[PDB]
Amino acid sequence: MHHHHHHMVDEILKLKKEKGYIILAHNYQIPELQDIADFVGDSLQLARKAMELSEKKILFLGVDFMAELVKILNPDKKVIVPDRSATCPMLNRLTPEIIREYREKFPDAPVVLYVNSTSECKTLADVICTSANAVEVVKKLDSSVVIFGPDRNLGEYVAEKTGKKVITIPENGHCPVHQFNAESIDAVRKKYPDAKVIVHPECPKPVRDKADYVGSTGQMEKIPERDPSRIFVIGTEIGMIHKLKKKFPDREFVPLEMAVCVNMKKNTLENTLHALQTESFEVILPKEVIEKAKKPILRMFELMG
Ligand code: SF4
Ligand SMILES: [Cl-]
Ligand SMILES: [Cl-]
Ligand SMILES: [Cl-]
Ligand SMILES: [Mg+2]
Repeated sequence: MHHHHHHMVDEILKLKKEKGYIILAHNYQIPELQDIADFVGDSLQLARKAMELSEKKILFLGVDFMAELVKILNPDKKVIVPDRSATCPMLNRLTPEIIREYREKFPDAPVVLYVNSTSECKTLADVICTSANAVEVVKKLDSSVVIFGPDRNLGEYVAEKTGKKVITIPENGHCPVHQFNAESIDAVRKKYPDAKVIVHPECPKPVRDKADYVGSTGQMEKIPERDPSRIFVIGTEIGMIHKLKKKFPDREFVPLEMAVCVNMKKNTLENTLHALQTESFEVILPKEVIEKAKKPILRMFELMG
């Protein structure tokens, strides 16, 4: 790090301790922010941590739907984010109106919503899932047909793994960050014939099918615990490469392609420091949304164990 960044890092750590904040970050945050965070993980790990933490003030570094999930789980704690416009482009593509439309079209099918969804959409869900637990959650539902959204690729992954009929909504909700080309895997196979290829379930099927492993970022981080490969090629957002290299410094981690989530990068050292200085921006939800959205979130944990 450089002298000017060094100064903000020290101030952030001092303010965090002084004001009683715990700092939660997602795996795609920039390295300088992961390094000042108290806990870094994927959505399921952040959710589980949000139910276990004891601090009264939380600074969340990620995108809005995650921050609001943490707030829904802690309605009486203060949650702040540095930039409220950090979001996911899939959120705008699924709406309460579309969910009601498809409930009417397919009555007697549960609505399973990926965590990358608005909090208002969550109030209409039967259950929430992340990419790590989507297969298990859907498997434990009684119905052989489910409505799933917004991510079509994750829904199709779930249908392959469960054999259930997964009606995805909207027509083509997808993560642009994970739209790798399958040819990139062909190329690394020739360049690194002994490497293992790990990709995200948000990837298109041709990419998933040519990979050695498919999983959430939390699952990716545990693969080198059981796979001795010297080299791993990583098909997810670039911020996870830094996470992996820090945790397993004696392996090599090659990005499948350079892929950057511009929304995840909206959080900087500068606006994270200002957030602690001003205790803003607070994450505020209508009380009815918290009331109704907590039920499908709690159900997600109930269907895991
Ligand atoms: S990486 Fe993709 S799915 Fe994740 S927040 Fe960014 S755009 Fe959304
Ligand atoms: Cl059920
Ligand atoms: Cl669409
Ligand atoms: Cl290592
Ligand atoms: Mg303020």
